Amino acid sequence: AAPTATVTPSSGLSDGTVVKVAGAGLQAGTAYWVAQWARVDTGVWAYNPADNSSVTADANGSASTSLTVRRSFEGFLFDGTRWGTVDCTTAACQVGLSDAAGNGPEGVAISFNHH
Ligand SMILES: C[C@]12CC[C@H]3[C@@H](CCC4=CC(=O)CC[C@@]43C)[C@@H]1CC[C@@H]2OC(=O)CCC(=O)O
Ligand SMILES: C[C@]12CC[C@H]3[C@@H](CCC4=CC(=O)CC[C@@]43C)[C@@H]1CC[C@@H]2OC(=O)CCC(=O)O
Repeated sequence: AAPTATVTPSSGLSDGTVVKVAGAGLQAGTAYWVAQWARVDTGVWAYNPADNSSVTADANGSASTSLTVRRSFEGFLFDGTRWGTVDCTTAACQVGLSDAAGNGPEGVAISFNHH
């Protein structure tokens, strides 16, 4: 089972929508942070610590939890440095699982309601 992550719903989201985040093929017994990310610049991503969460992969490398997404949020860099406001209406945002060393499967892109 290859490392993968699934997020649903992933489209038609609103600020406050709760999504299901699931991971498979992960490190058995490893704790994974669940967070919303955004590419704030080429090769630069910021996340939303204000609504982050954590989940530990089971003996089978599977995990699943919930996450509240935000249309816009105060983004922080990987090292905790404050970046600034991020608007997922335009910015490319995703939800991802990452362990303490920054490893984990590819994040899943998300989009918000346009109405
Ligand atoms: C940034 C990091 C991976 C992403 C982590 C971060 C700790 C805090 C954190 C909380 C979240 O909600 C998402 C993941 C994340 C933002 C980790 C601390 C070290 C780890 O990265 C590395 O081990 C390698 C660092 C590097 O390559 O310089
Ligand atoms: C931010 C990050 C690189 C970009 C990652 C992010 C985890 C979530 C994520 C999922 C993707 O599929 C796209 C990249 C990305 C958004 C990582 C968590 C730690 C890692 O970073 C660093 O270790 C050092 C900074 C860097 O690599 O530029």
